[PDB]
Amino acid sequence: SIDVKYIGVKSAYVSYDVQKRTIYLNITNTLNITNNNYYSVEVENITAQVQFSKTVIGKARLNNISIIGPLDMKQIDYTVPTVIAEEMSYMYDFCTLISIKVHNIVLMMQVTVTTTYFGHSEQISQERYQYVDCG
Amino acid sequence: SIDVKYIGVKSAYVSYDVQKRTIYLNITNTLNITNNNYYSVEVENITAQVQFSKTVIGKARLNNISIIGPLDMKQIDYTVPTVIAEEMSYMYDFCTLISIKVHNIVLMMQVTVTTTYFGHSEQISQERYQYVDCG
Amino acid sequence: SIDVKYIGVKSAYVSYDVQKRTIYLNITNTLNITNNNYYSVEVENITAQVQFSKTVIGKARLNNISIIGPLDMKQIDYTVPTVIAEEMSYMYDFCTLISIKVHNIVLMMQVTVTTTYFGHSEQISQERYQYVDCG
Repeated sequence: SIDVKYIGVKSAYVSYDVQKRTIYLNITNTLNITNNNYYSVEVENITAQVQFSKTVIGKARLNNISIIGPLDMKQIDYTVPTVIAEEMSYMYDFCTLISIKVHNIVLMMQVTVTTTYFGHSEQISQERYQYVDCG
Repeated sequence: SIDVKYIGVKSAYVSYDVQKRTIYLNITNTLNITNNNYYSVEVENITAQVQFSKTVIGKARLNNISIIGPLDMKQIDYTVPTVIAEEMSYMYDFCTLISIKVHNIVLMMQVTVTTTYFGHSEQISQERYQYVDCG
Repeated sequence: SIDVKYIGVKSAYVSYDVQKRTIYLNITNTLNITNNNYYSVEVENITAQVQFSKTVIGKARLNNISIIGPLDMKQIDYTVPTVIAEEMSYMYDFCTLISIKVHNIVLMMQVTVTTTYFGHSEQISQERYQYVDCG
């Protein structure tokens, strides 16, 4: 990939920015830019390409065959009991969180039992992330 | 891919931004841009391509075959009981969350038992994320 | 892909923005742009392409064959009982949330048992996300 950028606040090619309570006077700004970009990217020039798959079963005997793909989840248990018991008392809860299997971004590509692949595959993530903020 | 950007506030090619309580006076700004972009991208030039799949079964005997694709989820349990008991008492709850299997983004591509693929595949996420804010 | 941007507040090619309580006086701004973009993108030049799939079954004997595609979910259980008991007491709940299996964006593409694919596939997500905000 090319030119993948995370900029936290400000982006410019050229900047003349003036901020706070400043005096900016008699300034002469002159700019002459030549900025040309040429991209020949992810380009393919092929005579022949073959993705051949063949399965042959002769006079064979097959019994109890199990093929299982990735991410198989079996008998998973989450037990998260919350119990509050109070008498003659005071409870103050602020920003209290119980979080079970919380997901932000899930990117899945080519998750398979069998795969034949030719070419390009790409995953990009750019993120500003805050889970909890309080005061 | 090309030119994939996260910018937190401000984006320019040229910027002259004048912000707060400033004096900006007698300024001469002159600008002369040539900025040309040329893209030959994700381009393909091919004489032949073949995606061939063949299954032959002859005088075979087949019993108890299971083929199971990815992300099989079986007999999963979430148990999250919440109990409050009070007498002569005070509860103050502010911003209290119970969160089970919460998703933001799920992107799934070519999730299969079998795949034959030629060419380009792409996933992009760009994000400002905040789960909790309180005050 | 090309030029995929997330900008938090403002985007411009050339910007002369003046913000707050500022004096901007006698300013001379001159601009001369040439900015041409040329795109040859996802272009294909092919003489022959073949997607062949063949299944041949002769005098075979087949019994108990199961093919199961991805994301199979079986006997999943969610138990989230909430119980509040109060006498001579006070409950103040503000911004209290119980969230089970909540989804924002779910994108699924080419999710199948078997697939033969030629070309381009793409998923893009751009987002400002707040789950909870309160005060």
